[PDB]
Amino acid sequence: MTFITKTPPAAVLLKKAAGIESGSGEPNRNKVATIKRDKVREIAELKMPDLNAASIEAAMRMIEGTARSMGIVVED
Repeated sequence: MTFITKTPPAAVLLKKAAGIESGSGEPNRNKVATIKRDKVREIAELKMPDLNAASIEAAMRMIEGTARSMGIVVED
């Protein structure tokens, strides 16, 4: 289906928003990669038709469980 269909994982694109692309190793203190909700969901919208979800409730869902099991949070 064109040059796509193999969309990436929401753990590599979501963390992108916040800015945790493996900087190098600076776990000083605090800083838990916070991803606003108006942004995390936005990404789920771009892959909405690539995740096979019927609506955001189905997409943003994988973005909350996928953007949390890694350590990132979400500000509703």
